[PDB]
Amino acid sequence: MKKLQIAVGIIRNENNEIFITRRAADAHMANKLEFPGGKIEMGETPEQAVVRELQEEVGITPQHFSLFEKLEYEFPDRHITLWFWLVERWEGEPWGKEGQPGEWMSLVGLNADDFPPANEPVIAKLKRL
Ligand SMILES: Nc1nc2c([nH]c(=O)n2[C@H]2C[C@H](O)[C@@H](COP(=O)(O)OP(=O)(O)OP(=O)(O)O)O2)c(=O)[nH]1
Ligand SMILES: OC[C@H]1O[C@@](CO)(O[C@H]2O[C@H](CO)[C@@H](O)[C@H](O)[C@H]2O)[C@@H](O)[C@@H]1O
Ligand SMILES: [Mn+2]
Ligand SMILES: [Mn+2]
Ligand SMILES: [Mn+2]
Repeated sequence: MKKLQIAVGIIRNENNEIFITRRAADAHMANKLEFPGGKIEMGETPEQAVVRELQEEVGITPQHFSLFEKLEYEFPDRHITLWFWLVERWEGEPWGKEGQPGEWMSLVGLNADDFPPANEPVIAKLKRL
């Protein structure tokens, strides 16, 4: 099956809220809440991918970020490796730059059922910060 490397950014403000977008109805993991991110392209690193993806999707440049979690998940029709970067400093103000819904969500109120199942251990670990 398809095998993908995905870089996503956990965008956390000083009020313990995370900037979360909602995936399109015709996408893989349609209508799910998500950390902004996307496919790591040939010739770019995981760190470069999370910067580019957040610039494209929500209009911020992450800086001084860290790898929060790396995990693999087997979906029904594809295998993905997810790189979860914790982003606590950035240039810009995140918004729905690609026309997608985005909003700040309290960390304590996140419901892992709203996200792709691959995010389950990450959402749990975030709540223990
Ligand atoms: N962006 C994102 N994707 C996730 C998360 N959890 C998770 O399992 N995924 C999966 C869903 C997709 O199968 C894949 C993400 O790919 P994507 O749809 O963001 O790819 P992309 O932005 O590069 O796509 P495109 O705009 O180039 O069309 O990883 C998450 O928190 N954020
Ligand atoms: O890989 C993340 C990890 O590396 C450190 C340095 O030890 O940060 C470096 O890499 C980050 C991601 O590219 C950069 O944002 C950062 O500026 C750079 O120092 C750690 O801070 C981080 O845990
Ligand atoms: Mn994208
Ligand atoms: Mn992409
Ligand atoms: Mn994406």
